[PDB]
Amino acid sequence: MYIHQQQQKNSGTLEERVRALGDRVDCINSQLNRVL
Amino acid sequence: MYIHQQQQKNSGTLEERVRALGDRVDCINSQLNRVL
Repeated sequence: MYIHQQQQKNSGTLEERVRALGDRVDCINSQLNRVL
Repeated sequence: MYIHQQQQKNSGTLEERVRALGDRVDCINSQLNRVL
């Protein structure tokens, strides 16, 4: 439970949120290239 | 009015803006999967 809470704190940090955000928009760009 | 201003300050924080941003791009990915 402590390891899981630290992982939720690290994934809840702002830099990791922006990095996962960038991964999400890379997935959006990849799927839009698959549509195109 | 003080509760509303504190809610606008919390929603105006940078971490909550990035979290709502990630929710917006999750909605974009969901609607693009609905198009696909």
